[PDB]
Amino acid sequence: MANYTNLTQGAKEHEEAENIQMGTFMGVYLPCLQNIFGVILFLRLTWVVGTAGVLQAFAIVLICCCCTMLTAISMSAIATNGVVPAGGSYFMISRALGPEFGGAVGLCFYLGTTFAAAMYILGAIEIFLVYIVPSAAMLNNMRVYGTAFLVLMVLVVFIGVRYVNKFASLFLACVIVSILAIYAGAIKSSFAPPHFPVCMLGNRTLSSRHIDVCSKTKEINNMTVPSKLWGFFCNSSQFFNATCDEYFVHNNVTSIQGIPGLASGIITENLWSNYLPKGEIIEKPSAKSSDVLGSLNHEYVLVDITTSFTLLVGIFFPSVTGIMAGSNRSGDLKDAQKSIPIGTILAILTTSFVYLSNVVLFGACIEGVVLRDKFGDAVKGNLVVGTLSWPSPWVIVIGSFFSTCGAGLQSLTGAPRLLQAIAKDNIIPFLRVFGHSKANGEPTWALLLTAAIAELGILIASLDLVAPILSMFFLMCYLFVNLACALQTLLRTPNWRPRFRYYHWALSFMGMSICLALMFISSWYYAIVAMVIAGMIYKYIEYQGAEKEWGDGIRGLSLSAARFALLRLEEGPPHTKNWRPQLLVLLKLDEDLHVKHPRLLTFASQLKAGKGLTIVGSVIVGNFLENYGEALAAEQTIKHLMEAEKVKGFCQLVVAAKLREGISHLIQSCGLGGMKHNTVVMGWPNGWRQSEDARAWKTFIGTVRVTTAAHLALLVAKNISFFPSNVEQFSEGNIDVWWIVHDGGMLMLLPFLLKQHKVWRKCSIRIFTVAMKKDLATFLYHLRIEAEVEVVEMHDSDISAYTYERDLMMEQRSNVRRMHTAVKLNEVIVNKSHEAKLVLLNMPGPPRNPEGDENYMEFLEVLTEGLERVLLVRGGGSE
Amino acid sequence: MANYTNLTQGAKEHEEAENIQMGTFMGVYLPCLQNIFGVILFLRLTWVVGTAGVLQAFAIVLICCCCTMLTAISMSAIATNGVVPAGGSYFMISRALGPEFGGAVGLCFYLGTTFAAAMYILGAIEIFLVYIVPSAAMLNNMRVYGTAFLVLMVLVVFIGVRYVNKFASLFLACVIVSILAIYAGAIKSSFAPPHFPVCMLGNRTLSSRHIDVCSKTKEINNMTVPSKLWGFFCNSSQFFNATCDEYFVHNNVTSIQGIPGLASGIITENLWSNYLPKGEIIEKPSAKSSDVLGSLNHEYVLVDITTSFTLLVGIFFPSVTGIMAGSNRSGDLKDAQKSIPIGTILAILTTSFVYLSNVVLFGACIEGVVLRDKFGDAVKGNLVVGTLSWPSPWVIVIGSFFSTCGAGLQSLTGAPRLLQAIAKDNIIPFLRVFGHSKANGEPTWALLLTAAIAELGILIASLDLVAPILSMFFLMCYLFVNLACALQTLLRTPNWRPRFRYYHWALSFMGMSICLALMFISSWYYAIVAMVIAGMIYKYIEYQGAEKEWGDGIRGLSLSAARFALLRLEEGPPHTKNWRPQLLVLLKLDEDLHVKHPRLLTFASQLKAGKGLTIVGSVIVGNFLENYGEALAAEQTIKHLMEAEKVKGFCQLVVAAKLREGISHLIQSCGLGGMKHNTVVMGWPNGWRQSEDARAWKTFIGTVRVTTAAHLALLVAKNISFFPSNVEQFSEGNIDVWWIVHDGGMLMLLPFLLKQHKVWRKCSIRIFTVAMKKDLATFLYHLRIEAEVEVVEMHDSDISAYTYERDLMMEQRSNVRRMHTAVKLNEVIVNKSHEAKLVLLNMPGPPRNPEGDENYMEFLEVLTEGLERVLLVRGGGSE
Ligand SMILES: *[C@@H]1O[C@H](CO)[C@@H](O[C@@H]2O[C@H](CO)[C@@H](O[C@@H]3O[C@H](CO)[C@@H](O)[C@H](O)[C@@H]3O)[C@H](O)[C@H]2NC(C)=O)[C@H](O)[C@H]1NC(C)=O
Ligand SMILES: *[C@@H]1O[C@H](CO)[C@@H](O[C@@H]2O[C@H](CO)[C@@H](O[C@@H]3O[C@H](CO)[C@@H](O)[C@H](O)[C@@H]3O)[C@H](O)[C@H]2NC(C)=O)[C@H](O)[C@H]1NC(C)=O
Ligand SMILES: *[C@@H]1O[C@H](CO)[C@@H](O)[C@H](O)[C@H]1NC(C)=O
Ligand SMILES: *[C@@H]1O[C@H](CO)[C@@H](O)[C@H](O)[C@H]1NC(C)=O
Repeated sequence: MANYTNLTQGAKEHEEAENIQMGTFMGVYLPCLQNIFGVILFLRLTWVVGTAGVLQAFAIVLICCCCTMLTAISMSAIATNGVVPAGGSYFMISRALGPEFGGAVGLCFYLGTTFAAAMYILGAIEIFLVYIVPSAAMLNNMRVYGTAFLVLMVLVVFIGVRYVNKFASLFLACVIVSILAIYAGAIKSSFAPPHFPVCMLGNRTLSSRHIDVCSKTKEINNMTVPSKLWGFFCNSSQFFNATCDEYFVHNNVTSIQGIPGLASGIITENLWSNYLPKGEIIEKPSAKSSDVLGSLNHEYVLVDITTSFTLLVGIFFPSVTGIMAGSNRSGDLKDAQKSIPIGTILAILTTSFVYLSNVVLFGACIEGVVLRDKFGDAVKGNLVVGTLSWPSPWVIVIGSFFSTCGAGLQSLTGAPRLLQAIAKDNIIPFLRVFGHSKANGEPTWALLLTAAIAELGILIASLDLVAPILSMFFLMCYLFVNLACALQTLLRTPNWRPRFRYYHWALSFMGMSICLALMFISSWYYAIVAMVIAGMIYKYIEYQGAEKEWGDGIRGLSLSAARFALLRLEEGPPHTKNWRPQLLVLLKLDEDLHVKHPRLLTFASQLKAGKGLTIVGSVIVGNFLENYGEALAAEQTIKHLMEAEKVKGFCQLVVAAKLREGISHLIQSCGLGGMKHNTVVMGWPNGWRQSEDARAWKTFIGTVRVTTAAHLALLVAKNISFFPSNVEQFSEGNIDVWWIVHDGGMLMLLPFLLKQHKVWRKCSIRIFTVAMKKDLATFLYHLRIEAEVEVVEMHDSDISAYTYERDLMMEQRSNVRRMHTAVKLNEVIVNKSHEAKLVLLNMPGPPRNPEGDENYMEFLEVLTEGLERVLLVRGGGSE
Repeated sequence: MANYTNLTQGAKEHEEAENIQMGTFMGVYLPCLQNIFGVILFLRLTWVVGTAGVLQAFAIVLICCCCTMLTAISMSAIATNGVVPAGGSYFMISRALGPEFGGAVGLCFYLGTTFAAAMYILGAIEIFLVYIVPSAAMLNNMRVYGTAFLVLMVLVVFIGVRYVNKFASLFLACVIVSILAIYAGAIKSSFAPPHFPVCMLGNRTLSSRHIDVCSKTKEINNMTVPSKLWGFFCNSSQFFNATCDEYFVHNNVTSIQGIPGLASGIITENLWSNYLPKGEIIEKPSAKSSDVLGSLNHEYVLVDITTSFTLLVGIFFPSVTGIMAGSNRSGDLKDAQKSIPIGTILAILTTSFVYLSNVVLFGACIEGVVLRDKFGDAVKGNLVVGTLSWPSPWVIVIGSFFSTCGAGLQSLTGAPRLLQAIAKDNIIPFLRVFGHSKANGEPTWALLLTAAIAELGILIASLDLVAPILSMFFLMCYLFVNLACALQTLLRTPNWRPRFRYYHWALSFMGMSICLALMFISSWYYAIVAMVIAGMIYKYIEYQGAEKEWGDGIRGLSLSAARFALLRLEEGPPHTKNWRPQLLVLLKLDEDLHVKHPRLLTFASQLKAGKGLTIVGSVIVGNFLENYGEALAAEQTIKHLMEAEKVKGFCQLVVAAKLREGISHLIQSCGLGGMKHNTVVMGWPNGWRQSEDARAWKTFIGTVRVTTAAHLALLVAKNISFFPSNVEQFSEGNIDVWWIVHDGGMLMLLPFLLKQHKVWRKCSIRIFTVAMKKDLATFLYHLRIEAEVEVVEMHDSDISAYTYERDLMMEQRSNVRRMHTAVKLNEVIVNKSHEAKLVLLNMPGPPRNPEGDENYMEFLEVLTEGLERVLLVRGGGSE
């Protein structure tokens, strides 16, 4: 009907989509099903079940499948987010997680896939040599034939990948036919089990490669000649004065049915772990037994490796890997974000069900002794899982070989394409050599490097030792795929819109934890090494991207960190639950281009206590075309002054023609979007009456109006020459805060920040509210600093200039009276707080008409007449 | 002569210095020495030597001393940088590494100190019970006696810490007297070793708590009666047909000298590991032996714990811990930055030399069987190391007890002070409860919590099991102390001036790696838990600091990240090794407040390709007091447009009185210090001749002058309405870069940034140099980008207006002819490149006199007459 492929899509298809079909079943389901079902299912699942007991084997398969299922959910969350690139899964992961995580996952998954092509070559060799056509001799035969087979497969992939594309379907056919034959044998074996017997001497297990009859004697022509096994246990071979060993004269050889019915119920026997160390004779705890020992013969089938749980999880994990292959055909899809998630999750559920079913079936169908036989012995040298099959074990012996060769081809085509895809992205420099492609878009040097690493793997010619390394690399890939999603969801990374029905970051975090535990339990030895390798590749990719875009290595790294923080800061709720003053100190520069008020900087330092944001801005009057040198010089001056007063922050000079216009630009333009200020700190215009130009107060009131309009808070410090330095202290004093009807946020917050500095540490706080005891106490209760309160009420007209404003606020959603009431306020404040070290004091808004600006300044001067040090405060905003 | 103490200085002594003597020996040396010499030296060092073999014991002691020495170097680097606060080591660590690392190290060191108070109480109890005043019965005796002793010590430190301060000198005296007695015994054991014999049955060692003579029969009144050991190996006790077991009738009991001479040469025997598992009889591979077996008796000295290498390193590590106690008496110092590093490093060298010498002395003076005896058995119940002393083992057994109870007092004074110091800092909120102090400043709740944790430790009543947890916590403390230093030195963290003669960041990195390996080798399953607890405390402290200073949790967290990156960015070389265009796109806003040139944003996105910094700036002509609504509206519009054109960056609007002045402020004030732009991208003023207002081109040339004076690059795009979009592409085309005489760097770097985008991907590049050939080829080969070259030389007059300015540059570091030559340049440029897709072109500077601005604009206009899409480029800077 239709011809399809299971391979990956490298740069060949991505460059095609960059220059400018199949559904869910044939597109993202069958490739994943063909790539999860590996050699393990046929060569090591039985041994794992036997060695672990059905309970712990079920636990193993469940833990592995849960790691891989949470990784599938994270990978589907990656697939749905944004447009899915036409390339393989690597391109999806890159465009979804940034080039850093993309390169880390790419290299770890690549080493995984290479060592998988090695494991599959070892498995095909083991099947060909042990079962198809018959210690260290076996290992060296495997080394030699595996190297020959790898050279052949490398040539196959290099010359004729089109034929791999054509016969991927035949490979999947073989896989599914083998699995269905396993199930048909398992079901048939219930009523009619096959006649595969096993010789067993007492409770010690015998081999069957050389023995023919499970009897201590055979009778040819009614002659009690002793069986061949007598020769394999007694150095007499004739029974004539047979000097037989200890355990042989006592016990009984029995031909136990090796495949009992699924209804026979052997599961009660093998429901428990064995974990016997290396070289122990395999015992069935059912048959009779003597107690003498010693006769360690050559025919006793032995445990071939010191097995443990932590070892079994590693040996079995490479049978569930392959879910990144689910999306290796993502370019040829109709609805990517719909086909990929459902396809991957359904394929993983299918394979998990197949494994969890075969575990229990093997528990109930194969004898508890033939399971622990890791090389298909004791059954006349037949595949143990093969004994469960309807036609013959040869269908499995052939299907497994063809499937393992097909998976080797798939992973020897998927590894170099992935490596050249990582190379052409210029993510990592040194891999550029591997970008070299063939004419039709096929890798040349990547294939050679893949072959070299696969050979390095094959040098360890044992599946039982190649599986842990493969599992560790794939576990690192899955751990990063889960962690990147969890991180980008928590921190609210920009362009992280996971349009998935079931993805929650708790799933990805639980997956990261599960698979990290798997890594470390399997082998912390390899786990630390893999984590460090992946971390180094990650940091190196980040450094290279920095040096590529910003131009410097470490400079650009910090630059990128700052840019990313500010960007993340933009796509958020611009309001904050608490109000904190981020100061903009408007320093006044004299004609000497020297700060006319260092006390402004000292007080800003005292207010922020060296933490937070402090932008010190200043305007130089003149033309920028002919002042840039003076601008840089004054900037160095202000930076030295800031560093001298321990102010941590930045400086900005604007050369403008009009000081008023310069300030009106500074107030509204300082800071990058997100890092805006919300308070403007000014110095009082001393000697405003003594200036015949009157431009002092005009500029001051213009700045006040601009700050009020911009909705920023305002702190005008008056008599700033008396504000203390850093080195001196106050022995004792009182900050008297006069919190009028309005702006309780600032008037209550500032003295708390100020008393928190060492200079103002030894002073007390006195709130002389003029605008109730419990409500004010709550704020003090939260600030956790005792602050004596007191109320001094006066007439409304006395507070007219305030309450008028209040009315204007309410509706929003005479001069002689204002002056003589400012003098009444003066009388109270001076009589109560003359000796205060710092008097905070609320401000009225400037008049709506610009004519009363002189009157406004006279009002302020009166309101502050006689006080040693005043901090005029105005809220202005929301808070 | 003088009285001192070795305890810590908490917040009580720091608030004194905030409100407002000893040298090196008595100030930093003796406290560190008295705190490193713990109980291990006396109770488990001999056992470790025995069960490890002198070689591996030396390796273990060397690794521990190596980690502690590298951590001492990092801590000295912390101590020298800046002023040393008057508080304990915690205040130094905090002020040097920030509150996050300060709190993490504080809590890890505090858990360390609590479990150290527990280990020292267990050790004092073990010495009292086993050696001074005599399986699970012993464990329960230790539990109950340790709980009683802990409640006593807690009461002592709560009531009467002054007497502990007084007797710290007596405790140190005890330590030194004990160590000198050990050395004097080792020396006297050269000629005349002591008479401590051990009964040994062949090569199997016997106990001696109940035996009297190491003979099978003693003779009272000429009667060869059987010895008591007969009563312990033979259930006859009469010799009248005695039925003795297997091993006893064959072998011989011998009185082997237990302490041979130092020159005896027994070291050759115990120079190898034993690592025997649990319950194994201790075997001396020197004496004769039969081969019979079976006699498992009660008098065989048995290995009391399953020793291993990874267990031994953990059991021994808590004898090198305590280096932070060196600077726990820093407030009472004369020259802190000189006294702390020298004192700490000399103390660690002294203790390391003592340990490395005692390892070899124990190897070569004590029989290889008495060393592996972990409870001083087989020597009539005396301390193993005690047997090596000049007067008697009693001096050592009393000195060790007094030293260990003194160190218990020390750690129950040092742990709660450190906890109240971490509480009063309000670094971690929930610990605020423990901030309460006594009248004289002594912790009350902190002492109770320390008592609770120490009791939890004591409930595991075994030094051998408490030591790994203690060692893991101190290892985590040292790991953070080495990693924060490595990071702050590499990343150029502000205020990180390590004024030390020998501190190089490679040392701290090596220490970090060393004792990361130590953690994991000791117990990876404990170590991951410790790392995760420390990481959670670290991130929670960072979050609380963000919420405190900025006002919000996650928003403020990204804010802190951005501010810290910018600060770190300031104190660096302001130049960059590479130049990369960081664009300021100047969008001109029409009277309708709509973006007059979206193609500006499109081309900016194509130039930066979604990465880098793009500040889109625009000026709104008008008065700010009555326009802020329009400002927010236009800002939202420009932000939506930036998102529409795939531009990632920030938007700044300035409401200015004069458009020219607004742009002159924007060009010099955009961006925070460090994140400054370097290029200004402008749109050409189309229809300047048809708009009879002379201010259009005036404003344009003013912006050009401002850019040139600011030393920023300039990119004027002309005919921008026909520039492409993001969706469309080019089939085939040539980006022709016409590098006129100067400013080649940008003119060549731009077309590669352009062609690296999907739009311009399918175009070619042509460098039409006018004013060698191989010089370009080498630059392009270094950049790994190839293009097509062509050279078109012309007459000098034609480029006169250029060359003039070039000469004015070389000297630094008419108009009608200019127009007739711009027309000649036009001839050639069109004849070669008329049908190009994008013609880059260098620019001449604006005239010096602002009168010829009409002439300059006519020059430009004719130079670009007839070209489809021109990108005028001007260097301006260094590059
Ligand atoms: C296969 O047969 C051998 C030999 O009969 C079994 O070894 C023996 O197993 C029995 C288990 O009942 C052991 O008995 C136990 O002995 C210990 C020590 O004496 C005693 O404390 C227990 O209460 C129990 O009686 C016996 O020692 C052991 N023989 C040895 C170790 O030499 C073997 O267990 C059989 N395999 C299976 C799977 O049952
Ligand atoms: C302390 O004395 C006991 C009692 O003899 C020693 O145990 C025995 O040590 C001999 C050492 O030669 C062991 O012989 C060995 O047998 C193995 C197995 O055939 C062989 O491969 C070796 O070459 C060697 O001949 C013997 O098995 C062992 N008997 C036991 C353990 O029951 C013990 O070794 C002595 N300890 C030391 C430290 O010397
Ligand atoms: C072996 O078989 C014989 C006869 O079938 C039986 O008497 C004997 O008990 C068996 N041996 C054991 C150990 O059960
Ligand atoms: C025990 O000592 C006697 C005499 O001293 C000697 O004959 C005998 O061989 C010794 N036994 C062993 C096992 O060496």
